[PDB]
Amino acid sequence: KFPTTKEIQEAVAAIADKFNQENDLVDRFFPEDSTFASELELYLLRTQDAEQTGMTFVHQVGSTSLPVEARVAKVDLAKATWSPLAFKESRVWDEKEILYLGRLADEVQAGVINEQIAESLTWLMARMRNRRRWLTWQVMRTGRITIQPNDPYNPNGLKYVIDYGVTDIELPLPQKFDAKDGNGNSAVDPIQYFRDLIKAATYFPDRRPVAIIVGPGFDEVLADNTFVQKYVEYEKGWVVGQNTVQPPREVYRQAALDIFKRYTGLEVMVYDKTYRDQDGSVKYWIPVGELIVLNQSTGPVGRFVYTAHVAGQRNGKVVYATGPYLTVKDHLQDDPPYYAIIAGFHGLPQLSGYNTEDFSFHRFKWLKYANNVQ
Amino acid sequence: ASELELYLLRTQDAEQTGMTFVHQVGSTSLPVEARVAKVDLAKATWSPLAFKESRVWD
Amino acid sequence: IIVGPGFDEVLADNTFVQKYVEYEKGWVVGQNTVQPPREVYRQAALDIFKRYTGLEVMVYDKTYRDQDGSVKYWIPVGELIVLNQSTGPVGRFVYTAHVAGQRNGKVVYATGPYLTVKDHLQDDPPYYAIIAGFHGLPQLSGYNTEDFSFHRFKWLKYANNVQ
Repeated sequence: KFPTTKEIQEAVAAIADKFNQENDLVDRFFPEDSTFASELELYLLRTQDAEQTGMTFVHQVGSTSLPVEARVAKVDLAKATWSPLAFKESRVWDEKEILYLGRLADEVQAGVINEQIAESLTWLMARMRNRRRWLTWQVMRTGRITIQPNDPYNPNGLKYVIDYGVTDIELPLPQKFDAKDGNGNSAVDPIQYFRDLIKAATYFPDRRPVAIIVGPGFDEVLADNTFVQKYVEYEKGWVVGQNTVQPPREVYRQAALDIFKRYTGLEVMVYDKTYRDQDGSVKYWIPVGELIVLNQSTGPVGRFVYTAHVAGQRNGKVVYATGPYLTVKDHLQDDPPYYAIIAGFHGLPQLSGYNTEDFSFHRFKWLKYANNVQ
Repeated sequence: ASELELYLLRTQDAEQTGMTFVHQVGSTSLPVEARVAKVDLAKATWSPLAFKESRVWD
Repeated sequence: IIVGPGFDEVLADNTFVQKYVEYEKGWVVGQNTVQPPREVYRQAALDIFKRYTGLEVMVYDKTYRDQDGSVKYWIPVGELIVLNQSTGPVGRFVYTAHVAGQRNGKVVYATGPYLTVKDHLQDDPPYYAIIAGFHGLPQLSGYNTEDFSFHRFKWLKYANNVQ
Protein backbone atom coordinates (compact mmCIF):
# COMPACT_ATOMS: atom_id res chain seq x y z
CA LYS A 1 0.00 0.00 0.00
CA PHE A 2 2.35 2.70 1.30
CA PRO A 3 4.47 3.18 -1.80
CA THR A 4 4.95 5.23 -4.97
CA THR A 5 7.69 7.71 -4.11
CA LYS A 6 7.45 9.37 -7.53
CA GLU A 7 3.70 9.69 -7.05
CA ILE A 8 4.49 10.90 -3.53
CA GLN A 9 6.59 13.62 -5.18
CA GLU A 10 3.74 14.43 -7.57
CA ALA A 11 1.18 14.66 -4.76
CA VAL A 12 3.66 16.71 -2.74
CA ALA A 13 3.95 19.12 -5.67
CA ALA A 14 0.15 19.25 -5.69
CA ILE A 15 0.09 19.98 -1.95
CA ALA A 16 2.72 22.69 -2.40
CA ASP A 17 0.64 24.20 -5.21
CA LYS A 18 -2.37 24.18 -2.89
CA PHE A 19 -0.32 25.78 -0.11
CA ASN A 20 1.30 28.44 -2.33
CA GLN A 21 -1.92 29.13 -4.24
CA GLU A 22 -3.15 31.19 -1.35
CA ASN A 23 -0.57 33.64 -0.05
CA ASP A 24 -0.05 35.93 2.91
CA LEU A 25 1.45 39.30 3.79
CA VAL A 26 4.26 37.64 5.76
CA ASP A 27 4.72 35.30 2.82
CA ARG A 28 4.60 38.25 0.40
CA PHE A 29 7.45 40.12 2.07
CA PHE A 30 9.92 37.25 1.68
CA PRO A 31 10.52 35.24 -1.48
CA GLU A 32 11.84 31.71 -1.30
CA ASP A 33 15.56 31.64 -2.08
CA SER A 34 17.90 28.66 -2.32
CA THR A 35 21.70 28.63 -1.99
CA PHE A 36 24.36 25.96 -2.16
CA ALA A 37 26.25 27.82 0.58
CA SER A 38 25.94 27.87 4.36
CA GLU A 39 27.85 30.96 5.46
CA LEU A 40 24.51 32.57 6.46
CA GLU A 41 25.17 36.22 5.69
CA LEU A 42 22.63 37.74 8.05
CA TYR A 43 21.91 40.78 5.86
CA LEU A 44 22.69 41.94 2.38
CA LEU A 45 23.80 45.53 1.80
CA ARG A 46 21.98 47.75 -0.67
CA THR A 47 21.83 51.53 -0.18
CA GLN A 48 22.64 53.65 -3.23
CA ASP A 49 19.96 56.12 -4.29
CA ALA A 50 19.18 59.83 -4.53
CA GLU A 51 18.59 59.82 -0.78
CA GLN A 52 22.31 59.03 -0.47
CA THR A 53 23.01 61.29 -3.43
CA GLY A 54 25.78 63.83 -3.01
CA MET A 55 26.80 66.32 -5.67
CA THR A 56 29.82 66.63 -7.94
CA PHE A 57 32.97 68.79 -7.85
CA VAL A 58 33.91 72.20 -9.12
CA HIS A 59 37.38 72.59 -10.49
CA GLN A 60 39.22 75.44 -12.11
CA VAL A 61 41.38 74.52 -15.07
CA GLY A 62 45.07 73.69 -14.72
CA SER A 63 45.00 70.96 -12.06
CA THR A 64 44.21 67.31 -11.47
CA SER A 65 40.67 66.40 -10.48
CA LEU A 66 40.22 66.13 -6.75
CA PRO A 67 39.22 62.53 -6.02
CA VAL A 68 35.84 61.21 -5.00
CA GLU A 69 35.35 60.13 -1.41
CA ALA A 70 33.82 56.65 -1.65
CA ARG A 71 33.79 55.97 2.09
CA VAL A 72 30.55 53.96 1.94
CA ALA A 73 32.34 51.17 0.07
CA LYS A 74 35.30 51.15 2.47
CA VAL A 75 32.86 51.12 5.39
CA ASP A 76 31.08 48.21 3.68
CA LEU A 77 34.27 46.13 3.96
CA ALA A 78 33.27 43.70 6.72
CA LYS A 79 32.14 40.13 7.35
CA ALA A 80 28.85 38.43 8.26
CA THR A 81 28.99 35.93 11.11
CA TRP A 82 25.81 33.95 11.70
CA SER A 83 24.91 30.28 11.51
CA PRO A 84 21.96 28.71 9.66
CA LEU A 85 19.30 27.21 11.91
CA ALA A 86 17.91 24.03 10.45
CA PHE A 87 14.41 22.72 11.08
CA LYS A 88 13.70 19.07 10.48
CA GLU A 89 11.33 16.33 11.67
CA SER A 90 9.67 13.13 10.50
CA ARG A 91 6.33 11.40 11.00
CA VAL A 92 6.25 7.67 11.73
CA TRP A 93 3.61 4.95 11.69
CA ASP A 94 3.65 1.67 13.60
CA GLU A 95 2.75 -1.36 11.47
CA LYS A 96 0.23 -2.44 14.13
CA GLU A 97 -1.84 0.64 13.45
CA ILE A 98 -1.30 0.54 9.71
CA LEU A 99 -2.76 -2.95 9.49
CA TYR A 100 -5.47 -1.68 11.83
CA LEU A 101 -6.25 1.05 9.32
CA GLY A 102 -5.76 -1.25 6.34
CA ARG A 103 -8.39 -3.60 7.72
CA LEU A 104 -10.49 -0.53 8.56
CA ALA A 105 -10.30 0.60 4.93
CA ASP A 106 -10.41 -2.89 3.31
CA GLU A 107 -11.59 -1.60 -0.11
CA VAL A 108 -8.42 0.04 -1.44
CA GLN A 109 -5.22 -0.43 0.56
CA ALA A 110 -2.92 1.68 -1.63
CA GLY A 111 -5.69 4.21 -2.30
CA VAL A 112 -6.59 4.89 1.33
CA ILE A 113 -2.86 4.78 2.01
CA ASN A 114 -2.42 7.46 -0.68
CA GLU A 115 -5.14 9.57 0.93
CA GLN A 116 -3.84 9.21 4.49
CA ILE A 117 -0.21 9.74 3.46
CA ALA A 118 -1.14 12.82 1.42
CA GLU A 119 -3.15 14.17 4.36
CA SER A 120 -0.16 13.78 6.67
CA LEU A 121 2.08 15.28 3.99
CA THR A 122 -0.14 18.34 3.76
CA TRP A 123 -0.23 18.67 7.55
CA LEU A 124 3.54 18.37 7.83
CA MET A 125 3.96 20.93 5.03
CA ALA A 126 1.73 23.17 7.13
CA ARG A 127 4.10 22.64 10.03
CA MET A 128 6.99 23.60 7.72
CA ARG A 129 5.23 26.73 6.49
CA ASN A 130 4.38 27.75 10.04
CA ARG A 131 8.00 27.25 11.04
CA ARG A 132 8.92 29.69 8.26
CA ARG A 133 6.23 32.07 9.46
CA TRP A 134 7.41 31.88 13.04
CA LEU A 135 10.96 32.63 11.94
CA THR A 136 10.05 35.65 9.83
CA TRP A 137 7.55 36.93 12.34
CA GLN A 138 9.73 36.31 15.38
CA VAL A 139 12.41 38.45 13.84
CA MET A 140 10.18 41.23 12.47
CA ARG A 141 8.25 41.71 15.70
CA THR A 142 11.38 41.85 17.89
CA GLY A 143 14.35 42.54 15.63
CA ARG A 144 16.02 39.19 16.26
CA ILE A 145 15.56 35.46 16.66
CA THR A 146 15.57 34.05 20.18
CA ILE A 147 15.06 30.40 21.07
CA GLN A 148 14.58 29.56 24.64
CA PRO A 149 14.70 25.86 25.67
CA ASN A 150 10.96 25.96 26.53
CA ASP A 151 9.40 26.41 23.11
CA PRO A 152 6.63 23.88 22.38
CA TYR A 153 8.48 23.42 19.08
CA ASN A 154 11.81 22.99 20.91
CA PRO A 155 11.39 19.69 22.77
CA ASN A 156 15.15 19.09 22.93
CA GLY A 157 15.69 22.43 24.65
CA LEU A 158 18.33 23.60 22.17
CA LYS A 159 18.85 27.32 22.53
CA TYR A 160 20.09 29.89 20.03
CA VAL A 161 20.12 33.67 20.05
CA ILE A 162 20.96 35.25 16.69
CA ASP A 163 20.65 39.01 16.32
CA TYR A 164 20.63 41.24 13.25
CA GLY A 165 21.07 44.60 14.95
CA VAL A 166 18.19 46.85 14.00
CA THR A 167 18.73 50.07 15.97
CA ASP A 168 15.38 50.60 17.70
CA ILE A 169 12.62 48.12 17.01
CA GLU A 170 10.70 49.55 19.93
CA LEU A 171 8.99 52.90 19.96
CA PRO A 172 8.56 55.51 22.70
CA LEU A 173 5.22 55.85 24.37
CA PRO A 174 4.73 57.82 27.60
CA GLN A 175 1.81 55.49 28.18
CA LYS A 176 -0.70 53.45 26.23
CA PHE A 177 -3.46 55.01 24.17
CA ASP A 178 -6.61 54.19 26.12
CA ALA A 179 -5.68 55.54 29.52
CA LYS A 180 -8.61 57.38 31.06
CA ASP A 181 -8.02 60.90 32.33
CA GLY A 182 -10.46 63.49 33.59
CA ASN A 183 -13.89 61.92 33.82
CA GLY A 184 -13.45 59.72 30.75
CA ASN A 185 -11.15 60.67 27.89
CA SER A 186 -8.35 59.32 25.77
CA ALA A 187 -4.80 59.99 26.86
CA VAL A 188 -3.53 60.73 23.35
CA ASP A 189 -4.69 60.92 19.76
CA PRO A 190 -3.11 58.09 17.74
CA ILE A 191 -3.64 60.02 14.51
CA GLN A 192 -1.90 63.09 15.92
CA TYR A 193 0.83 60.76 17.18
CA PHE A 194 1.49 59.39 13.72
CA ARG A 195 1.35 62.96 12.51
CA ASP A 196 4.18 63.49 14.99
CA LEU A 197 6.04 60.60 13.36
CA ILE A 198 5.73 62.28 9.97
CA LYS A 199 6.68 65.57 11.64
CA ALA A 200 9.87 64.00 12.94
CA ALA A 201 10.51 62.48 9.52
CA THR A 202 10.35 65.99 8.02
CA TYR A 203 14.11 65.75 7.47
CA PHE A 204 14.62 62.03 7.72
CA PRO A 205 13.57 60.02 4.65
CA ASP A 206 13.37 56.68 6.45
CA ARG A 207 11.30 57.40 9.57
CA ARG A 208 8.11 58.29 7.73
CA PRO A 209 5.42 55.70 8.52
CA VAL A 210 4.36 54.23 5.19
CA ALA A 211 2.06 51.27 5.91
CA ILE A 212 1.04 49.81 9.27
CA ILE A 213 0.36 46.15 10.11
CA VAL A 214 -1.95 44.80 12.83
CA GLY A 215 -3.82 41.51 12.67
CA PRO A 216 -6.13 40.95 15.65
CA GLY A 217 -8.61 43.30 17.27
CA PHE A 218 -7.32 46.78 18.00
CA ASP A 219 -10.27 48.81 16.63
CA GLU A 220 -11.96 49.06 20.01
CA VAL A 221 -9.02 50.95 21.48
CA LEU A 222 -9.50 53.45 18.66
CA ALA A 223 -13.23 53.45 19.35
CA ASP A 224 -12.61 54.39 22.96
CA ASN A 225 -10.24 57.20 22.03
CA THR A 226 -12.24 60.38 22.56
CA PHE A 227 -10.01 62.12 20.02
CA VAL A 228 -10.98 59.53 17.40
CA GLN A 229 -14.56 59.83 18.64
CA LYS A 230 -14.33 63.57 18.04
CA TYR A 231 -13.03 62.91 14.53
CA VAL A 232 -16.02 60.67 13.84
CA GLU A 233 -18.40 63.23 15.35
CA TYR A 234 -17.01 66.05 13.22
CA GLU A 235 -16.88 63.77 10.19
CA LYS A 236 -20.41 62.45 10.20
CA GLY A 237 -21.69 65.65 11.76
CA TRP A 238 -22.92 65.28 15.33
CA VAL A 239 -22.41 67.61 18.26
CA VAL A 240 -23.00 65.73 21.52
CA GLY A 241 -24.54 68.86 23.00
CA GLN A 242 -26.81 69.73 20.08
CA ASN A 243 -27.00 67.24 17.22
CA THR A 244 -26.83 63.99 19.22
CA VAL A 245 -27.02 63.17 22.93
CA GLN A 246 -24.60 60.25 22.92
CA PRO A 247 -23.39 58.38 19.84
CA PRO A 248 -23.34 54.61 20.17
CA ARG A 249 -20.28 52.45 20.16
CA GLU A 250 -20.65 50.42 16.97
CA VAL A 251 -20.60 53.66 15.00
CA TYR A 252 -17.04 54.15 16.26
CA ARG A 253 -16.31 50.45 15.82
CA GLN A 254 -17.51 50.67 12.22
CA ALA A 255 -15.77 53.87 11.23
CA ALA A 256 -12.49 53.84 13.18
CA LEU A 257 -10.34 51.88 10.71
CA ASP A 258 -11.48 53.94 7.75
CA ILE A 259 -11.21 57.31 9.47
CA PHE A 260 -7.71 56.33 10.57
CA LYS A 261 -6.81 55.18 7.06
CA ARG A 262 -8.02 58.43 5.56
CA TYR A 263 -6.65 60.90 8.07
CA THR A 264 -3.20 59.45 8.57
CA GLY A 265 -2.95 58.05 5.06
CA LEU A 266 -0.79 55.06 5.88
CA GLU A 267 -2.32 51.76 4.82
CA VAL A 268 -3.67 49.37 7.43
CA MET A 269 -3.13 45.87 6.08
CA VAL A 270 -4.80 43.53 8.55
CA TYR A 271 -3.42 40.02 8.14
CA ASP A 272 -3.50 37.50 10.95
CA LYS A 273 -3.56 33.74 10.88
CA THR A 274 -3.06 31.53 13.91
CA TYR A 275 -0.36 29.24 15.20
CA ARG A 276 -1.34 26.19 17.22
CA ASP A 277 1.29 25.36 19.80
CA GLN A 278 1.58 22.19 21.88
CA ASP A 279 -0.04 23.90 24.85
CA GLY A 280 -3.50 23.95 23.26
CA SER A 281 -3.70 27.74 23.00
CA VAL A 282 -4.58 29.50 19.77
CA LYS A 283 -2.59 32.69 19.29
CA TYR A 284 -2.15 34.81 16.20
CA TRP A 285 1.26 35.53 14.71
CA ILE A 286 0.69 39.10 15.73
CA PRO A 287 0.09 39.30 19.46
CA VAL A 288 -2.83 41.42 20.57
CA GLY A 289 -2.23 45.04 21.36
CA GLU A 290 1.06 45.95 19.70
CA LEU A 291 1.57 46.53 15.99
CA ILE A 292 4.57 46.69 13.72
CA VAL A 293 4.90 49.51 11.20
CA LEU A 294 7.03 49.95 8.09
CA ASN A 295 8.46 53.46 7.88
CA GLN A 296 10.82 53.56 4.91
CA SER A 297 8.68 52.33 2.03
CA THR A 298 6.35 49.53 1.02
CA GLY A 299 7.72 46.70 -1.06
CA PRO A 300 9.60 43.48 -0.45
CA VAL A 301 12.01 43.31 2.46
CA GLY A 302 14.59 40.69 3.25
CA ARG A 303 14.90 37.17 1.93
CA PHE A 304 14.00 33.69 3.07
CA VAL A 305 17.03 31.57 2.25
CA TYR A 306 17.06 27.81 1.89
CA THR A 307 20.30 26.63 3.45
CA ALA A 308 21.73 23.84 1.27
CA HIS A 309 20.99 20.17 1.85
CA VAL A 310 23.03 17.44 3.45
CA ALA A 311 22.23 14.36 1.40
CA GLY A 312 23.81 11.44 -0.40
CA GLN A 313 26.08 13.38 -2.67
CA ARG A 314 26.57 11.08 -5.73
CA ASN A 315 28.41 7.79 -6.23
CA GLY A 316 31.64 9.80 -6.49
CA LYS A 317 32.01 13.58 -6.16
CA VAL A 318 29.91 15.93 -4.07
CA VAL A 319 26.70 17.71 -5.12
CA TYR A 320 23.44 18.27 -3.27
CA ALA A 321 19.77 18.94 -3.76
CA THR A 322 18.60 22.52 -3.44
CA GLY A 323 14.85 22.52 -2.81
CA PRO A 324 12.24 20.74 -0.72
CA TYR A 325 13.91 17.38 -0.42
CA LEU A 326 11.74 14.31 -0.12
CA THR A 327 12.37 10.66 0.67
CA VAL A 328 10.63 7.66 2.20
CA LYS A 329 11.71 5.09 4.78
CA ASP A 330 10.74 1.62 5.95
CA HIS A 331 11.71 -0.05 9.18
CA LEU A 332 9.09 -2.79 9.03
CA GLN A 333 11.84 -5.42 8.87
CA ASP A 334 12.99 -4.37 12.35
CA ASP A 335 12.18 -5.23 15.97
CA PRO A 336 9.75 -2.37 16.32
CA PRO A 337 8.38 -2.26 12.77
CA TYR A 338 7.64 1.30 11.73
CA TYR A 339 6.86 3.21 8.55
CA ALA A 340 8.27 6.73 8.57
CA ILE A 341 8.93 9.60 6.16
CA ILE A 342 11.01 12.77 6.38
CA ALA A 343 10.95 16.16 4.66
CA GLY A 344 11.94 19.37 6.44
CA PHE A 345 14.90 21.48 5.51
CA HIS A 346 17.71 23.83 6.54
CA GLY A 347 16.98 27.51 6.08
CA LEU A 348 17.14 31.12 7.26
CA PRO A 349 15.28 34.40 6.81
CA GLN A 350 17.74 37.10 5.80
CA LEU A 351 17.14 40.82 6.25
CA SER A 352 17.17 43.39 3.47
CA GLY A 353 19.99 45.41 2.01
CA TYR A 354 21.55 47.11 5.01
CA ASN A 355 22.47 50.76 4.78
CA THR A 356 26.08 51.09 3.74
CA GLU A 357 27.10 54.62 4.71
CA ASP A 358 26.32 53.98 8.35
CA PHE A 359 25.61 50.51 9.65
CA SER A 360 22.22 51.39 11.12
CA PHE A 361 19.11 49.88 9.57
CA HIS A 362 15.57 50.35 10.80
CA ARG A 363 12.66 49.94 8.43
CA PHE A 364 10.12 48.50 10.86
CA LYS A 365 9.38 49.31 14.49
CA TRP A 366 6.60 48.63 16.99
CA LEU A 367 4.92 49.89 20.17
CA LYS A 368 2.85 48.18 22.86
CA TYR A 369 -0.31 50.03 23.87
CA ALA A 370 -2.87 47.63 25.39
CA ASN A 371 -2.60 46.77 29.07
CA ASN A 372 -5.93 44.92 28.91
CA VAL A 373 -7.31 43.31 25.77
CA GLN A 374 -9.64 40.42 26.58
CA ALA B 1 -23.52 1.21 1.55
CA SER B 2 -25.93 1.49 4.47
CA GLU B 3 -23.63 1.66 7.51
CA LEU B 4 -24.68 5.30 8.14
CA GLU B 5 -21.49 6.81 9.57
CA LEU B 6 -22.76 9.55 11.88
CA TYR B 7 -19.93 12.02 11.17
CA LEU B 8 -17.51 12.84 8.44
CA LEU B 9 -13.99 13.91 9.41
CA ARG B 10 -11.91 16.68 7.83
CA THR B 11 -9.73 19.03 9.92
CA GLN B 12 -6.35 20.45 8.86
CA ASP B 13 -5.98 24.21 9.19
CA ALA B 14 -3.86 26.96 10.72
CA GLU B 15 -5.72 26.49 13.98
CA GLN B 16 -4.28 22.96 13.67
CA THR B 17 -0.95 24.48 12.69
CA GLY B 18 2.06 22.83 14.28
CA MET B 19 5.62 23.60 13.32
CA THR B 20 8.92 21.91 12.68
CA PHE B 21 11.49 21.02 15.28
CA VAL B 22 14.57 22.63 16.73
CA HIS B 23 17.00 19.81 16.08
CA GLN B 24 20.72 20.00 16.59
CA VAL B 25 23.31 18.96 14.04
CA GLY B 26 24.24 15.33 13.50
CA SER B 27 21.73 13.71 15.86
CA THR B 28 18.59 11.67 15.30
CA SER B 29 15.35 13.42 14.39
CA LEU B 30 12.87 13.98 17.14
CA PRO B 31 9.75 12.47 15.57
CA VAL B 32 6.21 13.68 15.11
CA GLU B 33 3.57 13.39 17.81
CA ALA B 34 0.87 11.39 16.00
CA ARG B 35 -2.10 12.43 18.15
CA VAL B 36 -4.41 13.27 15.23
CA ALA B 37 -5.17 9.95 13.52
CA LYS B 38 -4.67 8.13 16.83
CA VAL B 39 -7.39 10.20 18.50
CA ASP B 40 -9.45 9.90 15.30
CA LEU B 41 -9.78 6.11 15.81
CA ALA B 42 -13.46 5.58 16.62
CA LYS B 43 -16.59 3.81 15.37
CA ALA B 44 -19.97 5.37 14.54
CA THR B 45 -23.34 3.95 15.60
CA TRP B 46 -26.15 5.19 13.38
CA SER B 47 -28.66 3.71 10.95
CA PRO B 48 -30.41 5.12 7.86
CA LEU B 49 -34.09 6.04 7.95
CA ALA B 50 -35.48 5.27 4.52
CA PHE B 51 -38.53 7.27 3.44
CA LYS B 52 -40.86 5.54 1.02
CA GLU B 53 -44.47 6.19 0.05
CA SER B 54 -47.11 5.20 -2.46
CA ARG B 55 -50.37 6.82 -3.44
CA VAL B 56 -53.39 4.78 -4.47
CA TRP B 57 -56.67 5.40 -6.24
CA ASP B 58 -60.16 4.15 -5.53
CA ILE C 1 3.35 77.49 -7.75
CA ILE C 2 6.12 75.00 -7.00
CA VAL C 3 6.86 74.08 -3.40
CA GLY C 4 8.19 70.77 -2.14
CA PRO C 5 8.04 70.34 1.65
CA GLY C 6 5.27 70.11 4.18
CA PHE C 7 3.68 73.54 4.24
CA ASP C 8 0.16 72.15 4.37
CA GLU C 9 0.33 72.52 8.14
CA VAL C 10 1.31 76.15 7.66
CA LEU C 11 -1.79 76.38 5.49
CA ALA C 12 -3.90 74.67 8.15
CA ASP C 13 -2.80 77.11 10.83
CA ASN C 14 -4.00 80.06 8.76
CA THR C 15 -7.41 80.69 10.26
CA PHE C 16 -8.79 82.17 7.03
CA VAL C 17 -8.08 78.84 5.33
CA GLN C 18 -9.75 77.30 8.36
CA LYS C 19 -12.89 79.41 7.88
CA TYR C 20 -12.77 78.51 4.19
CA VAL C 21 -12.96 74.84 5.14
CA GLU C 22 -15.50 75.59 7.88
CA TYR C 23 -18.08 77.23 5.66
CA GLU C 24 -17.16 75.24 2.53
CA LYS C 25 -17.63 71.84 4.10
CA GLY C 26 -20.46 73.24 6.20
CA TRP C 27 -19.46 73.59 9.84
CA VAL C 28 -20.09 76.68 11.95
CA VAL C 29 -17.68 76.99 14.87
CA GLY C 30 -20.50 78.58 16.84
CA GLN C 31 -23.11 75.96 15.98
CA ASN C 32 -22.07 72.88 14.00
CA THR C 33 -18.85 72.33 15.97
CA VAL C 34 -16.96 73.71 18.95
CA GLN C 35 -13.65 73.21 17.20
CA PRO C 36 -12.89 71.01 14.19
CA PRO C 37 -9.78 68.83 14.33
CA ARG C 38 -6.48 69.89 12.83
CA GLU C 39 -6.14 67.02 10.42
CA VAL C 40 -9.29 67.53 8.42
CA TYR C 41 -7.61 70.86 7.69
CA ARG C 42 -4.41 68.94 6.86
CA GLN C 43 -6.37 66.81 4.40
CA ALA C 44 -8.23 69.78 2.98
CA ALA C 45 -5.49 72.43 2.68
CA LEU C 46 -3.99 71.74 -0.76
CA ASP C 47 -7.40 70.96 -2.26
CA ILE C 48 -9.09 74.08 -0.89
CA PHE C 49 -6.11 76.11 -2.10
CA LYS C 50 -6.11 74.59 -5.59
CA ARG C 51 -9.83 75.03 -6.11
CA TYR C 52 -9.85 78.51 -4.63
CA THR C 53 -6.94 80.37 -6.20
CA GLY C 54 -7.00 78.27 -9.34
CA LEU C 55 -3.32 77.88 -10.12
CA GLU C 56 -1.62 74.52 -10.52
CA VAL C 57 0.11 73.55 -7.28
CA MET C 58 2.85 71.12 -8.24
CA VAL C 59 4.30 69.88 -4.95
CA TYR C 60 7.56 67.98 -5.28
CA ASP C 61 10.07 67.04 -2.58
CA LYS C 62 13.33 65.50 -3.74
CA THR C 63 15.89 64.04 -1.36
CA TYR C 64 18.97 66.26 -1.19
CA ARG C 65 22.06 64.74 0.42
CA ASP C 66 24.98 67.01 1.16
CA GLN C 67 28.52 66.27 2.34
CA ASP C 68 28.04 66.04 6.10
CA GLY C 69 25.39 63.30 5.92
CA SER C 70 22.39 65.47 6.80
CA VAL C 71 19.34 65.44 4.55
CA LYS C 72 17.75 68.41 2.82
CA TYR C 73 15.56 69.08 -0.16
CA TRP C 74 16.30 71.26 -3.15
CA ILE C 75 13.62 73.73 -2.18
CA PRO C 76 14.17 74.62 1.48
CA VAL C 77 11.46 74.13 4.05
CA GLY C 78 8.65 76.57 4.23
CA GLU C 79 8.45 79.03 1.51
CA LEU C 80 7.78 78.48 -2.31
CA ILE C 81 8.78 79.44 -5.75
CA VAL C 82 6.14 80.62 -8.23
CA LEU C 83 5.92 80.97 -12.01
CA ASN C 84 3.89 83.92 -13.25
CA GLN C 85 4.21 84.07 -17.03
CA SER C 86 3.00 80.67 -18.21
CA THR C 87 3.54 76.97 -17.71
CA GLY C 88 6.10 75.95 -20.29
CA PRO C 89 9.82 75.40 -20.66
CA VAL C 90 11.62 78.36 -19.20
CA GLY C 91 15.38 78.15 -19.60
CA ARG C 92 17.70 75.55 -21.05
CA PHE C 93 20.76 73.68 -19.81
CA VAL C 94 23.87 74.02 -21.96
CA TYR C 95 26.77 71.54 -22.03
CA THR C 96 29.91 73.20 -23.34
CA ALA C 97 33.63 72.63 -23.97
CA HIS C 98 33.87 69.17 -25.47
CA VAL C 99 37.42 68.77 -24.23
CA ALA C 100 39.84 66.39 -25.95
CA GLY C 101 42.88 66.95 -28.06
CA GLN C 102 42.20 70.33 -29.71
CA ARG C 103 42.84 68.32 -32.69
CA ASN C 104 45.32 67.41 -35.36
CA GLY C 105 42.92 69.37 -37.61
CA LYS C 106 39.87 71.60 -37.30
CA VAL C 107 37.43 71.85 -34.37
CA VAL C 108 34.20 69.99 -35.25
CA TYR C 109 33.68 68.57 -31.72
CA ALA C 110 31.00 66.17 -30.53
CA THR C 111 28.18 67.30 -28.29
CA GLY C 112 27.36 64.57 -25.78
CA PRO C 113 28.51 62.46 -22.84
CA TYR C 114 32.01 61.31 -23.57
CA LEU C 115 33.71 59.26 -20.89
CA THR C 116 37.13 57.67 -20.57
CA VAL C 117 39.19 55.75 -18.03
CA LYS C 118 42.70 56.12 -16.61
CA ASP C 119 44.68 53.09 -15.48
CA HIS C 120 47.85 53.69 -13.49
CA LEU C 121 48.80 50.18 -12.37
CA GLN C 122 52.47 50.83 -13.17
CA ASP C 123 52.99 53.65 -10.69
CA ASP C 124 54.20 54.33 -7.13
CA PRO C 125 50.75 53.58 -5.98
CA PRO C 126 49.46 51.32 -8.76
CA TYR C 127 45.93 52.63 -8.97
CA TYR C 128 42.85 52.55 -11.18
CA ALA C 129 40.52 55.46 -11.75
CA ILE C 130 37.77 56.73 -14.02
CA ILE C 131 36.88 60.27 -15.08
CA ALA C 132 33.70 61.90 -16.31
CA GLY C 133 32.61 65.50 -16.08
CA PHE C 134 30.65 68.20 -17.87
CA HIS C 135 31.68 71.79 -18.55
CA GLY C 136 28.19 73.28 -18.44
CA LEU C 137 25.82 76.13 -17.63
CA PRO C 138 22.03 76.55 -17.42
CA GLN C 139 20.84 79.24 -19.84
CA LEU C 140 17.66 81.06 -18.87
CA SER C 141 15.13 81.86 -21.58
CA GLY C 142 15.60 85.48 -22.49
CA TYR C 143 13.00 88.22 -22.41
CA ASN C 144 11.21 89.60 -25.36
CA THR C 145 13.72 92.22 -26.48
CA GLU C 146 11.66 95.29 -25.43
CA ASP C 147 12.74 95.69 -21.81
CA PHE C 148 15.88 94.60 -20.05
CA SER C 149 14.07 92.83 -17.23
CA PHE C 150 12.82 89.26 -17.28
CA HIS C 151 10.76 88.10 -14.32
CA ARG C 152 8.98 84.82 -14.94
CA PHE C 153 9.58 83.42 -11.45
CA LYS C 154 9.85 84.91 -7.97
CA TRP C 155 9.49 83.82 -4.37
CA LEU C 156 8.72 84.99 -0.84
CA LYS C 157 9.62 83.81 2.67
CA TYR C 158 7.40 83.05 5.65
CA ALA C 159 9.02 80.09 7.46
CA ASN C 160 10.04 82.06 10.54
CA ASN C 161 10.14 78.73 12.29
CA VAL C 162 11.70 75.81 10.50
CA GLN C 163 9.99 73.37 12.84
